[PDB]
Amino acid sequence: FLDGIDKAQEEHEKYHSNWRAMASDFNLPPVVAKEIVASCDKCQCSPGIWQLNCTHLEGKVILVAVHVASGYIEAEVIPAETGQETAYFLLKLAGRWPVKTVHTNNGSNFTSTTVKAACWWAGIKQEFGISQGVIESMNKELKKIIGQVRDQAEHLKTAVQMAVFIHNFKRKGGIGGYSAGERIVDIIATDIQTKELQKQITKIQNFRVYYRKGPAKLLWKGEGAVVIQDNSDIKVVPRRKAKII
Amino acid sequence: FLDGIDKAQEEHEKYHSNWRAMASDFNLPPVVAKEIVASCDKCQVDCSPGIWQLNCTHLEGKVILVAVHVASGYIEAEVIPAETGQETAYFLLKLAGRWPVKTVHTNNGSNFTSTTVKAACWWAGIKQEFGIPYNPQSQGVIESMNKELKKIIGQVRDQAEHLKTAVQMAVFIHNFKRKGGIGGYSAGERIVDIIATDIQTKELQKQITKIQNFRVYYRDSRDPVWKGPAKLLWKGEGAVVIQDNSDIKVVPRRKAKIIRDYG
Amino acid sequence: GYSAGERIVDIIATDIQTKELQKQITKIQNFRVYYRDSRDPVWKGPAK
Amino acid sequence: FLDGIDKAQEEHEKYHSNWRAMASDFNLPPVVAKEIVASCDKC
Ligand SMILES: [Zn+2]
Ligand SMILES: [Zn+2]
Ligand SMILES: [Zn+2]
Repeated sequence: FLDGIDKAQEEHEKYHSNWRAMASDFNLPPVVAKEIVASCDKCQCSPGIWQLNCTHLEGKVILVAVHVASGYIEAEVIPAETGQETAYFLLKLAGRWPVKTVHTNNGSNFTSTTVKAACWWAGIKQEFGISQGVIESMNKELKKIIGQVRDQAEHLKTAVQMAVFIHNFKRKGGIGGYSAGERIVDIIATDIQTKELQKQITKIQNFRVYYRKGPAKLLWKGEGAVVIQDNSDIKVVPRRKAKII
Repeated sequence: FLDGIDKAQEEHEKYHSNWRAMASDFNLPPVVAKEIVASCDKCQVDCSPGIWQLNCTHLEGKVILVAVHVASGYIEAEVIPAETGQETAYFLLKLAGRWPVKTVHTNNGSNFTSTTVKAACWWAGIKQEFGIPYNPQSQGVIESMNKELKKIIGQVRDQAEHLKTAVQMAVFIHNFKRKGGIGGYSAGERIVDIIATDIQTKELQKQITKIQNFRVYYRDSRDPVWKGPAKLLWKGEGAVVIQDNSDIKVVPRRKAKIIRDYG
Repeated sequence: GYSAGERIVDIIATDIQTKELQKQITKIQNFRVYYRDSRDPVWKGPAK
Repeated sequence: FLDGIDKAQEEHEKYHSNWRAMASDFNLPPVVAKEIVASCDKC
């Protein structure tokens, strides 16, 4: 609130962020943020799962990719529709982010020789046929922000880049008021720490538990419950009828 | 046998190691190791790893401070020029910096009860136990290590030009190449294995608390909406075991999101 | 080592079992199914 | 046995003696004689 109204206005005239965005960033009550938004005449699964699609806008083809788990967005306008640039974009996004599976349709560009070669070289699994509602909602939201910033757009590429920047950073999302970048950072960090701790155990803790059958390995004992894994199957049993050795 | 005899006799005239070490390291028959040992004219308790014993001896007119690990027999000896509590505190802080010791056994010597020793043990949080040790086994190990170090120092004094160098060579040969009478392994290997296998409960408890601190959002097979912040128990390749209001649930990895809500 | 009666009764029992198996077959009529080969991303069909 | 392995090797490279002979004439244990015989590409 310490001179925060002026900077909130100067950033709303810059990016036109959502009310919650400048409410949380500059520490202002939601009422004044909503008033600032209204005063503007232009305003009123798994980490490796990524979805790529093609869209058409004013005689321009745009390849747009989106992380399903965190909602992060990337886009690039391809001048001449060919599979080689699709493969280039795929390898660039692989070099910028770890992707293990891509969901696309049976399009020629998505199944092109260059794209298939690049995805097989990078070891990325392919799945054809597609969730879609979230992709469409993100697409129309990015169209809305593109229309918002088109007044200052000298060229299409700069406008698309600025729209991506304001979507990923200059707008807070849903649960917890976290943007797409914050969500993807959180999920990646949690996955890394959980896998590290999982690799820490089974090097120290190794116990054999008999229930009712076989020499199952102990997984979690407590709260009057024993969860174990055996033959690639996880079973949960009460504390009774279970001996830990 | 692939020219191992020459390198073995070189490292035996330089080290005078045990024949088991020669057999294991250089892949030679035990007869060769035994004859190499014979050719040299100079040669013929499971507890908490926080227990160490410190002692002082007068050898060749000089004062030697030796610290020994009870659980493995690892030794560390230094030559102190002038007997003062400051140097004893120096050795204590050195061994505290290099090892996570928690209990020291010493006698009632003047330098053992120095103010510097008390300050160091209070600052490092190391328990102090003066008087006669309660375990005769530790005293026997002390005597065996003392006689062995005296023998090896007498053997190696000709090579070195100073007493400190001879002591360091003796501790080096004892710790790394010498094999103990139980298991036939080096003292350094034993102590490092004990240290590695000792730090398990603290890491287990901290990992359990951390994994319980996580938050999980999951959906059922036929439920399109996400559930609340279920506590996390265990993560797998394709299944995750979680708690949700004293209920244990196994969820496929496809329908599970793992997050740490910082806010 | 069994006479004509055993042969004919076994044949009729086998015929009854095959009739039951064919009834199990007729439990499935159209049941269109799609399949994939060697974990390929492409879905193949139609199949009967 | 004192450096007799080299003498056994340099005699076996020329005559290719049996393990018993090379053990007897140079005071070698039977295991060393057997491994020397085995190491020869002709025997
Ligand atoms: Zn606005
Ligand atoms: Zn020796
Ligand atoms: Zn030969």
